[PDB]
Amino acid sequence: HMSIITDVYAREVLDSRGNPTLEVEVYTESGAFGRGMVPSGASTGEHEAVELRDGDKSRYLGLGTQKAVDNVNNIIAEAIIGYDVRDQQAIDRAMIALDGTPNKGKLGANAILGVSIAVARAAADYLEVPLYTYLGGFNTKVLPTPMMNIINGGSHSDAPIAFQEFMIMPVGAPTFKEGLRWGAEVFHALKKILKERGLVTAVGDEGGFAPKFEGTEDGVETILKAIEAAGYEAGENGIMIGFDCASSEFYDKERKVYDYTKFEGEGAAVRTSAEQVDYLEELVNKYPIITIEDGMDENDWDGWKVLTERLGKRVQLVGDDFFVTNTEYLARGIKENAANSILIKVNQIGTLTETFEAIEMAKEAGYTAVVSHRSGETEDSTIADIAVATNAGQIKTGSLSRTDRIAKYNQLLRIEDQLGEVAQYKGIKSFYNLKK
Amino acid sequence: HMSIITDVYAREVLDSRGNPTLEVEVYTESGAFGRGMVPSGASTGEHEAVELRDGDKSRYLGLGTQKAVDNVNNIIAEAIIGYDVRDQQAIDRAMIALDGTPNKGKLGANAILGVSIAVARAAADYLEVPLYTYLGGFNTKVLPTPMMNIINGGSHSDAPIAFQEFMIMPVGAPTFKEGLRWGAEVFHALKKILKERGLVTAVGDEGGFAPKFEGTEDGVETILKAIEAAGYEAGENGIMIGFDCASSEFYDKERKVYDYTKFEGEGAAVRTSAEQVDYLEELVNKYPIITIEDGMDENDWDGWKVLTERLGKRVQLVGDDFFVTNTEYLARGIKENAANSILIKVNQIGTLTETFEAIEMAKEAGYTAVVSHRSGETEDSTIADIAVATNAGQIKTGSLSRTDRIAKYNQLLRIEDQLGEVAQYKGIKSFYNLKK
Repeated sequence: HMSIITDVYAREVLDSRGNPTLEVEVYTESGAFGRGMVPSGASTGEHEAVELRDGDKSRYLGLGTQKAVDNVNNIIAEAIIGYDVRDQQAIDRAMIALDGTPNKGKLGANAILGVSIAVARAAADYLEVPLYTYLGGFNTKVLPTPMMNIINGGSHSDAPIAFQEFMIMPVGAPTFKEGLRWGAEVFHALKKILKERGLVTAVGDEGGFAPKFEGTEDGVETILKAIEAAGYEAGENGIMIGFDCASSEFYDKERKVYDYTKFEGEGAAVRTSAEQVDYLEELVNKYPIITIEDGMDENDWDGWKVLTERLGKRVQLVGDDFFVTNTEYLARGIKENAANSILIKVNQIGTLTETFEAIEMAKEAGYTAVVSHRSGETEDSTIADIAVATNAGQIKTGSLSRTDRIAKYNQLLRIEDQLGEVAQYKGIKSFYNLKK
Repeated sequence: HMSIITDVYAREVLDSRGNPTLEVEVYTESGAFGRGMVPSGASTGEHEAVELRDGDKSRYLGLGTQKAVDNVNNIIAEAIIGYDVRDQQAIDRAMIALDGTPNKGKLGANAILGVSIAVARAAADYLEVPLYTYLGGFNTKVLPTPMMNIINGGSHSDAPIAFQEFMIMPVGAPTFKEGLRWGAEVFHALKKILKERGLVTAVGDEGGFAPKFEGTEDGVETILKAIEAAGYEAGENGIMIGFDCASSEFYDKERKVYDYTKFEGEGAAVRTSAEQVDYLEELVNKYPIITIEDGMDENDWDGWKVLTERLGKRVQLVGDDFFVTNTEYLARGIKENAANSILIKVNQIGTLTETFEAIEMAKEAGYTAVVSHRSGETEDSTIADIAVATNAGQIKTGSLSRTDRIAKYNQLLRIEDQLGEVAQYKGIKSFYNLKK
């Protein structure tokens, strides 16, 4: 019978921005095909995947991938035989299982995830259901409600922007083609203002700017005066704002304190979780905002034991690296009731089956799981299309400018080129943690 | 190359108390063998991984488990297809990373432990050696001492005993072939005095009697006075004393109060993070308490920064359902240093591979790791193979008067009779929390 996956392998090249990669392929006895791959990068001492490089200095600083690929290669294949192409979930599990290290450090979760996404495109020329519809069944009409960081700060930056990011959620628009219009183009009106101001207009690595203001409090006036000048009102009338007032980045572990001299000048504020809270609550009165991301720190679980009676029913607090996507920190998170939202990043979990599992376990409880990026994207769509796999809520898939981001945002309306009138989504009324 | 797990088969079963649980058989090309069945019973509020229950009336009550093996049958086996039977690292991590859910609810923590036990026997049904001597290497030779459920309290009786059990070690016996009996000749001397006083001699689910002792006096004190009358001497030259506490159940969550009235009657008291050890400090000087167990609540963190510094240099603080075995809670209790032994419960940690990793990591943190009972247990010897495998100095093996406890020694003494000479011995010098 022609349904079998017969042979599996991976190859040796560079990712976008040009650092080495670990890249994976799927084929069938029927002749149907798919490549599958990953975002690039991780930390240490925290529950993510493991990044593995044979340190031989002759090429690209010694950051070559060959340790993994010449381990991985014929080690994946000897597990994966006697299966269909629709045997996705058995395949996904079987390669984490084959790695058999608790930290996913023999194959790397980034090789396992490679075959996972590769099988999730390979029945399409055989069943005639794509990707998300293949995974989830017939429900999957729904383009997600989106968000982006066009205004960077934090760990990645030359800017004063001590928030790790200034963000928008273009929620207040009844069709995805009306979130992707009312203020993403307005980044070029910002470019005209930056040129008039005499500032630089080089892009940040998400596709946005790290704009060189005299301080981060001018970007606070910029967006809600730009939308006022666009002829529309800073409420449900178009768009709502997010921040990443980056708790884990301004937190000092030794002093137990959020101190902004991490990013800012000689006079910058020193705040424990209690000064940080007795500051932060006001942002729903001030000039309105709907969201913050990494609202309290990865170590500052006590800061999350502050935040519920204080901000909890006023703002969406996205636990981003506060959870590092992970189902273990999330499963602690909901029992301790730490945050009210989570960011979900595919190599911080390690298979399609684990990514949809985290999103569904969050959806049956009510935690707003935003399926999402890392700064390193690849020549793939699939990190975005997991947002269609259940209709859940919301997505964070990078800035509207980069080719490796357009490889998702093109898909997020090329689906609508086939679906047309069949597409629908939830609006501002998508924050299934808020307005109850 | 007759080396392979060709097929493995979960099978439906009853358990003790007269309900159901899960069992497994590994078959092979060689006709070689590996059954696995599990210890039964679990706890709540603090994490334990899933046991599965159903709406069925046909295979017992609705606590019934035909269910798990009404559907799990075709799942677990294929993740291990074409594998060598040995590699329990790459094979339990494979069945763990076949469930993948954070609470292990797809397969169930009874299922992954069942196939883990099956694969363990099957791995020496290849390696030919006496399997416990695989689990620890050949050097399964540094002999542990018992501690046990000598006097009743908690769930099992009318009796006013808020202590989860009182405890001792036999300490004066120069070799374990006496040292087991020199903790057990005690028990028949006690039982004769129970008949004479008119106390009951029927046994509970925990294999001790259901007596009616009054708090800390005559029930334990008959096992003071015996180690004088029996010709043994008043301490280490003899038997030495200890307590265990139902702390996280008698710790009232509204009053922040230890209140004994759940398990005691009208003689009960009222205490906090403080006054619990303003009481217990006066006691270890008075009864020779070489051990206290589970003394303080899960969330009473100062309760452990009290008991582990207000007394714990004179006492082994065994954490138990403070820890619930879980490696995450154990890592917090290591980092904050909240106990100086851990009671380990096999089904609180989901597989023999994760039981072995938990026990190894526990001695690397310097804790006496103490493997221990649940409430109903099935006649597979493999959790007794964990005794000879571990080479430490202590086990909470259980009272020598019920069939689930007796069944360990049909393995340990028949292993011992194969070797004779191999032992290095402890008795009292049995801790890594004393004589520093």
